Amino acid sequence: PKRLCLVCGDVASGYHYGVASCEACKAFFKRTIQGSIEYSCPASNECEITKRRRKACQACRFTKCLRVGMLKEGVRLDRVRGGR
Amino acid sequence: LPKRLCLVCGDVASGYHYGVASCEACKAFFKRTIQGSIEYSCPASNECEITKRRRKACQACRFTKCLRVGMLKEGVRLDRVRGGR
Amino acid sequence: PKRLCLVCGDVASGYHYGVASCEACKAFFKRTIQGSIEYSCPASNECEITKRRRKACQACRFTKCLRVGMLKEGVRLDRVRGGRQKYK
DNA sequence: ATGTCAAGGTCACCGTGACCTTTACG
DNA sequence: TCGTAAAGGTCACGGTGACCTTGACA
Ligand SMILES: [Zn+2]
Ligand SMILES: [Zn+2]
Ligand SMILES: [Zn+2]
Ligand SMILES: [Zn+2]
Ligand SMILES: [Zn+2]
Ligand SMILES: [Zn+2]
Repeated sequence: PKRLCLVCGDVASGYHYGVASCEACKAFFKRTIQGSIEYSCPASNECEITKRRRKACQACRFTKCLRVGMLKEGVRLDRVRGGR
Repeated sequence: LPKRLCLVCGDVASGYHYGVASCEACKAFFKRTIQGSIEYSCPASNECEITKRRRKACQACRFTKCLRVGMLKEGVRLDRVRGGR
Repeated sequence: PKRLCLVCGDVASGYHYGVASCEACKAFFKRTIQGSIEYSCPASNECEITKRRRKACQACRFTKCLRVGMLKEGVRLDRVRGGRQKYK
């Protein structure tokens, strides 16, 4: 039974920032935390976040990232790659 | 004294594009959509706020608001001819 | 010596659709393939395509795109965003 | 000539996401 | 040493919107 991304249901590439995540959501989470980006939902904060959509609601995708367990502490301030 | 506003997002309208008081941003979005027969889907309940800030957020609701407000798909030329009118 | 666009000679922004291309030619190629746009040359199919004249002849600019090596397979029909595309 | 208007085209800029690079660790 | 997981980085795709070109008309 293969591991799926807890954020968009796409095939997870590993355990990024604490959760079973895919490359797309991993990069989205990294970009948001790195740039302290703030998003706003145009609807009622419950948009469907799935890989079937070419584009997702950024606000709901980032909120789903936190809801599913992605830790902002996993995104490095010192921009260093590799290591645990 | 106030400027005419875009019926789709409330940005300052640049003229009457495809039948309605529209801005350059919505005019191009409508043109691109019709020209490319682009199909969008709403992640929420088809009632996203389409403002100058939020217009990029939901393409499906923005295109539906275009049609709701009166933009005519017949205004997007199939022969792609500039000028005239 | 920054890389030049093989289509108009403007400063290339990267490798768009296989060739060292600028943003202007990348968008022109994308628009054309996406819409299956067919152009006609008003002069004699040999207009000079440069940074200052690229907008003059669409027919010659598109033909130069193909001549220099731009791949129509690089333009996504499904309009999927980002990532890396496959070629053959 | 020049101004208006509204059509299509152009292109600088930016987010994205597959894949690439770099690690520490077992 | 070596395979592997997981951090950040790369960069070429697509979408957007300000502004440009055009052509009828006054
Ligand atoms: Zn995902
Ligand atoms: Zn949302
Ligand atoms: Zn608008
Ligand atoms: Zn919507
Ligand atoms: Zn060019
Ligand atoms: Zn020509």
